[PDB]
Amino acid sequence: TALDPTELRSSLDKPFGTNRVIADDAMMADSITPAQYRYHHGSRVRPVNWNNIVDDKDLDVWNRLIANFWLPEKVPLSNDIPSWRSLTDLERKTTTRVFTGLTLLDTSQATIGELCQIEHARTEHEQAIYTNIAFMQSIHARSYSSIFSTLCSSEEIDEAYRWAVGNDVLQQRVTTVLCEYESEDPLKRKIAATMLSSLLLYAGFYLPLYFASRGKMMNTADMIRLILRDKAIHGYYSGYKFQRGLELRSENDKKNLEKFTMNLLDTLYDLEVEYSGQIYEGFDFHDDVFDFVRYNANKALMNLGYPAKYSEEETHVSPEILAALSP
Amino acid sequence: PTALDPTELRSSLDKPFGTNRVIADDAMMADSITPAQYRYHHGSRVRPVNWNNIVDDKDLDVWNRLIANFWLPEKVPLSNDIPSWRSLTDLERKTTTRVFTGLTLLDTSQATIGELCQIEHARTEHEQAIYTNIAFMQSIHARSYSSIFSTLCSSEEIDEAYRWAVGNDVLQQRVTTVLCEYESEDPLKRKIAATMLSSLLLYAGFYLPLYFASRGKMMNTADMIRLILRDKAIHGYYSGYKFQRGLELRSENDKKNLEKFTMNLLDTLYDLEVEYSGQIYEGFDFHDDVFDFVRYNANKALMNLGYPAKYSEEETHVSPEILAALSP
Repeated sequence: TALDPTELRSSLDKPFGTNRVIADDAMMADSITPAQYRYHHGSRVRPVNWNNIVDDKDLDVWNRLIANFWLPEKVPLSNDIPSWRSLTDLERKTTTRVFTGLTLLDTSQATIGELCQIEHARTEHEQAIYTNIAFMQSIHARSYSSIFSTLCSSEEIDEAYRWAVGNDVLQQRVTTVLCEYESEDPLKRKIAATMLSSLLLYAGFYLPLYFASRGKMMNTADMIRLILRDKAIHGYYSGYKFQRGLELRSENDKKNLEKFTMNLLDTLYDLEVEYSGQIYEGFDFHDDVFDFVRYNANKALMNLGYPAKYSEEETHVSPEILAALSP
Repeated sequence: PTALDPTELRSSLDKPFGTNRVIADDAMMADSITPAQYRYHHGSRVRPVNWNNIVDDKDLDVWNRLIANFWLPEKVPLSNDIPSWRSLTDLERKTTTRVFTGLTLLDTSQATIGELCQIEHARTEHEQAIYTNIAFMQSIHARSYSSIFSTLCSSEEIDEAYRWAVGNDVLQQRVTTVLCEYESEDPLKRKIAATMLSSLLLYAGFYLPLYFASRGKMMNTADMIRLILRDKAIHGYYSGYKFQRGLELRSENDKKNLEKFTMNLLDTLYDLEVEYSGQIYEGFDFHDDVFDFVRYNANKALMNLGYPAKYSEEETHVSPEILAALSP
């Protein structure tokens, strides 16, 4: 039926009774998580039970992500102020723009991208993990503003955010991902999330890693490595859960999901060349940036269980950038 | 399941953005949107969160306080309550495990959908980030009841309590009543429900560990409960604050609808609390004090939404021992 705006939406459903029983095995098996309720009105909803782990990997990932909790306030970013001032004008402008673009991807993952993975999650503990990951992705996004607050003028921050809104290719990149989060196929959401965490930010992460390899912006680099410590697990876990859902799908669906994955990757790679090629046009490390992009694209594919797409020659990251990845 | 070929990107259905790069003028910035709003505004430009452009100072204050209050159940020495737990009666232990499993169900719901559905129609981008912290901390709350069970309970006791919760019709009616409102397209109905969850629905359960602490029992568990209460008091205040920020931009028609809806939801949830917690606490002499405490917190939920109190001082007189237990 229809509903008056003052009435409760649950009045459209059959009420549960007032019976109390100790649920038997069938009643427990038919119970569902709260995020599934909207598809199954009248089903019984089950609280999370951390003393009944279904996949031991979930407990390990939960414990590790929580133990890695950090805040940008704990990094002495203000000790980068002399280094920041020693950069060129172009270096400072490029940093603010790159980091504002990274903010846009992490904002997207925090506020919808990671959350849209909950309703079709394989386990209730995995659902709780996505709530931690989304909060930490809000921390990642917030931390780029922490950098700007320490180093930048209001005018610099203002122009960088206007540049981001006004950058058509950046808009194409983020909206490409956001559309897949709406997919009716839960595994396409997981593929997109794995791409965000294991690929889409790395052309940007190249810049602070480059600064660190040159001895600059050293404290900022520590924070970037805290972000990377999170994202490496985020992307591994997204891809692991994709593979656990994939093994239950039909052969035809597996073929289509692999084709879709390569279509998504190829589209996002071409967009990265367009976007970061233009951003880095006044820098002589163009070729190394895309070796590094392809290097991380292979990791994203491996996280999904697919073979590497790019060759050793196409993924040869300079040894100074790889050294800057570790503390 | 749509008719788009499964290998195609869903963005292929939309006109792509161009290849222009401009410094967005004020009109372009005003029309930009948060990522969570993109779903029903395809083609709009999406904007990254700017913590150096705070729209509502209250958002920065709430964010900073909630993050400062981060805690984990592993830091509470719950195992020091094992002697106190074993000094209780079997009925007290069974009642506690069941009550906490019912609290787990409400926090599980809020963590995994209830708080997260507040993001898409949030007033500010910083508020959206705050909801991600709140949802995570609600997962911590739900997790923390399992931490209690792992410390105090046998495998059989935990298993039976989860079966009790799934099989408790009234508990199911309570949770699904809230879950249904989170499906409304009216963001303020979502906000009212979240305010009720954080400021009312768990308090008949919280009464029990406060009662034990007032009798000198389960003292370390009480500390953890106070950590949970320290979060929920802000969660409920903030949900109600944001409701009022949205409410003041609504028509007189919608204001009248939302006030009646609020009282309908409260009245329904209250009656269900009487049925649910009245049955659970039937064997205890504090039964009537529980509902003074329920009505006391119902008044706080209403006050958080900006509405007048419903219950009188005589209907909300919580015993001084329970109120003292709320403090360290």
